Amino acid sequence: VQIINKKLDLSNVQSKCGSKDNIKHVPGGGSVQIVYKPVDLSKVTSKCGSLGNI
Amino acid sequence: VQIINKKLDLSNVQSKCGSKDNIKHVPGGGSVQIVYKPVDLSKVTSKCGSLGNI
Amino acid sequence: VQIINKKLDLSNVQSKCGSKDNIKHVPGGGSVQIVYKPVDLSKVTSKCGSLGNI
Repeated sequence: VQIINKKLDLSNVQSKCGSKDNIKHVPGGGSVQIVYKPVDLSKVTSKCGSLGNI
Repeated sequence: VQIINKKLDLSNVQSKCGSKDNIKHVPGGGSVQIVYKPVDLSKVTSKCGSLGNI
Repeated sequence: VQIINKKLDLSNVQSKCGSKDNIKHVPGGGSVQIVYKPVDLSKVTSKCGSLGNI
């Protein structure tokens, strides 16, 4: 009758960033959301010799 | 009767960014969402020797 | 009577970005969504020697 997970995670990420969504998840009736002139200018640089497992 | 997951994750990502969606998931009746002149100018550079497993 | 998943993930991605969808999932009746002059000018550079498994 069990639920069994047994999860093993050895995954690798060098550089990780979340989302940059503008307007997101609005249940609010009659509400107003404005995002005015948003800009993403970010620089991400990742340099690696070996990235992995085993 | 079991539910058995047994997940093994050795996955690799060098650079990871989330989504950049403008307007997303609006259940709100009569609501207003404006994203006005959104811009993505971002730069992603990824350099690797070996990326992998085994 | 079981459910069994048994997933093994060895996947590799060098550079990963999510979606950039403009308007997405609107159950809200009578609502207004405007994305006005959206722009993507972003740059992705990926360089690898060896990418794989085994």
